[PDB]
Amino acid sequence: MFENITAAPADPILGLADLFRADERPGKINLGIGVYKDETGKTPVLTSVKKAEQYLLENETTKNYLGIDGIPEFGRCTQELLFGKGSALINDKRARTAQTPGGTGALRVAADFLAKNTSVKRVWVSNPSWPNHKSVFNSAGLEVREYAYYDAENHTLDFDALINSLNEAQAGDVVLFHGCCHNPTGIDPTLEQWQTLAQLSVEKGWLPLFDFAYQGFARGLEEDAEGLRAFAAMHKELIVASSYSKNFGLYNERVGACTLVAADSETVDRAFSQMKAAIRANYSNPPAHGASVVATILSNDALRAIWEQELTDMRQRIQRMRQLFVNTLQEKGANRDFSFIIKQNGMFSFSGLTKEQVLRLREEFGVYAVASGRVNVAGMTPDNMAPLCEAIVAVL
Amino acid sequence: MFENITAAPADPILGLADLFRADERPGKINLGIGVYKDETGKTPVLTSVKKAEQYLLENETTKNYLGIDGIPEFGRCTQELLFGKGSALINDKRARTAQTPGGTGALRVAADFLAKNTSVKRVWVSNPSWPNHKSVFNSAGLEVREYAYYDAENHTLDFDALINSLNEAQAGDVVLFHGCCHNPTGIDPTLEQWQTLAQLSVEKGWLPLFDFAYQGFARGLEEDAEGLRAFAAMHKELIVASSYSKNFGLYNERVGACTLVAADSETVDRAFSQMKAAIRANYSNPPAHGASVVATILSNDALRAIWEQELTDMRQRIQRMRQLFVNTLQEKGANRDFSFIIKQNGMFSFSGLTKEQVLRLREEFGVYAVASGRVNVAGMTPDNMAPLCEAIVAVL
Ligand SMILES: Cc1ncc(COP(=O)(O)O)c(CN[C@H](CCC(=O)O)C(=O)O)c1O
Ligand SMILES: Cc1ncc(COP(=O)(O)O)c(CN[C@H](CCC(=O)O)C(=O)O)c1O
Repeated sequence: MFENITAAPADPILGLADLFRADERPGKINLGIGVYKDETGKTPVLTSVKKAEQYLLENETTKNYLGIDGIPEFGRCTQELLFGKGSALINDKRARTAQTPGGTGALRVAADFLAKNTSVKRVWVSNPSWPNHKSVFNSAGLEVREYAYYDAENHTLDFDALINSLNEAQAGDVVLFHGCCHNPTGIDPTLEQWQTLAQLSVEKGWLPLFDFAYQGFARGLEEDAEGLRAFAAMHKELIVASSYSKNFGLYNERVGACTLVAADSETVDRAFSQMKAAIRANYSNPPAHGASVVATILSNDALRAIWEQELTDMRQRIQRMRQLFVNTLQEKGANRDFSFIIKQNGMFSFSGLTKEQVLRLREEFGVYAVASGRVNVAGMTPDNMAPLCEAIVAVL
Repeated sequence: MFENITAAPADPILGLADLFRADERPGKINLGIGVYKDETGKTPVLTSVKKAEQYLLENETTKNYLGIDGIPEFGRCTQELLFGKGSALINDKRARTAQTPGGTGALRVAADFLAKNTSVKRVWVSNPSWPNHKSVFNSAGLEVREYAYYDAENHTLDFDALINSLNEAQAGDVVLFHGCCHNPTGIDPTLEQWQTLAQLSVEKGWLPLFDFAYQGFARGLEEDAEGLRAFAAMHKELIVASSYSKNFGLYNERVGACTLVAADSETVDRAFSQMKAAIRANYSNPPAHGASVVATILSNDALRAIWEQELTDMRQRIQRMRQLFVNTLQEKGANRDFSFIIKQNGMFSFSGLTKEQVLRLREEFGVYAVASGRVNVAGMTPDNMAPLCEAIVAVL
């Protein structure tokens, strides 16, 4: 039976880590997967996290199953982070949050939930976008359409093309938005643009689905949440899939949340029971460790102050690297203007390189980037910056 | 869009956990969820586990993404436990193992893998079986069919009704088998019977899918895999979904594995690539903590030895309770013979109690059991034995 199975190609992002760990030429540089690295080129576990893990080691007395929707405090803390402490959505209890296995896990339960319990037939995702978005929704039988987003000429948001592109998005259709730090462009809407979209969304009757994987990597925790909060203030229903993989450096512990919002408590509770059913038929209940760490940190003011500082330091080093990247490109002889990089938010930067050039950097200079030209700025250091820029320049 | 979603019914097993936690009675007894309890009625963290966690805390340097199929050593360690160190399967590199979030997650990926890449349309599950089996398969789009298995009149396995039932299973169909400690009956086939079903399996042309969540709870690690091993020696292809929730007391860390077996190394690798695709579109990659604990214990002879001792102690305590349960029932004046209970394997026991009786135990006596009459013997202790048996006799 397994003979008739056709091999699947490598993941355009995770496949990368395999090739990288394979070639043996010295000096190779990895700018693929979206993981943070400090100035030494390592992805350390945060201090606040190590602290929380010791607390857990000392006070944990059982690994007994969590409820299908996870740790109660985890759910509460994520809603405050998303909508704000005094938020009306919370006070009126219009939101229920399920702890999931990473941001990916949250998108999948949201997809299963929609496919099996609603009349949703189509999901609109930005072009370009995180590659796995289409795979997740397709796995639930949902048709995925794309809408315009990036102005490849001006290196800005093509807002007119975006609006025009979504003209055919029907009422009942789901529209996917990146909370902040758009992957892979690094270009997010302004608050005014978010407000325009929120209004457009209600009038057309779209079901907004927010992918929030980098809260705090643009400007700050609250600031990065402005777009989402502009929608939540005007929408009856909406879904937000968030991830703690990045802002807590907990990649492999798989910590995420799928937050469901309905018109009133009675409706959200009813629909949430169906979401739990979807979870039960998938992985049953969520892994405790990562989520426990997070709930511990967000609940203790001492740890919370620590973590916030560590997050601030990560954001800052990334921005510092962005300026260093542009300066060194010039220094090494690039005639093309890369100033636009300084305007992009988050870990990534859409370089502009072509699939041909990205392939040259890899096989010829041992520099790894994703085939779409996306390069991970969080992976650049004062030590590989020069070799890196010299490679890019040689391929331009 | 969420206005007309009908509420879902509570899970027949996880739902009870909520009712129990809420129950105000101070004398309430929990025999519902399949969770182990020690002599004091607690679900402790194994000492082997606690030590492994201590190591991880002081030696883990990064939380970097853990590869789609998880920790390599983990995969290798689960293959030896399932097939034996010097297995031809392992030597001929015919097996590929993916670390998954629990046994349930392993079952879901297998289902997604089959529905998306093969011609498989129906899965055969024993009647009775774990209630969530049907839910996992229906969710992936597969239809679920039941085969006879239990002789309620003799509290024994109906080998003739079983084989007479699977006659309707066409070629290309999947048949679900419980490695050992069948849930909820506790009655497993003898090696002889395993030999038969195996040969019958290859002949009728079925794809065997084993659910292995209790390895070590029937007789021992090696002994409980006999049935599986008999199948592996004859089949070209097979799927095994295992769990470490129970034998490592790591329920909430979600530690399981999905193992694919094919005719040769070329075929399995090609097939495994699609399984990784199914995983990538579900939760992307597995949670490291739980899996890391198992890997470090199974890899360290000293820890390994401690763990096996603890597992032996859990198994024997359950057997002791099994015997005590039957002796106490008579002592309390049971109007029947529960001698068959001594012949059951694992954590459970199919009491024979009716749904009405089970409801009565909960409401009037605060004793919680599954509505199917399944009782968790591992949840019984020298302290709650008397109150418990008095409750059952009162409903008899
Ligand atoms: C927009 C976006 N959504 C969801 C996720 C999923 O997060 P989690 O790992 O919690 O499930 C990522 C991770 N960004 C990827 C990391 C590697 C990958 O999974 O491809 C990246 O853009 O490199 C992401 O950028
Ligand atoms: C046959 C069987 N398969 C799969 C599982 C899944 O285990 P994991 O938690 O690794 O995904 C269990 C757990 N036995 C259940 C535990 C509670 C539940 O999930 O219903 C039980 O029968 O009580 C099981 O008995």
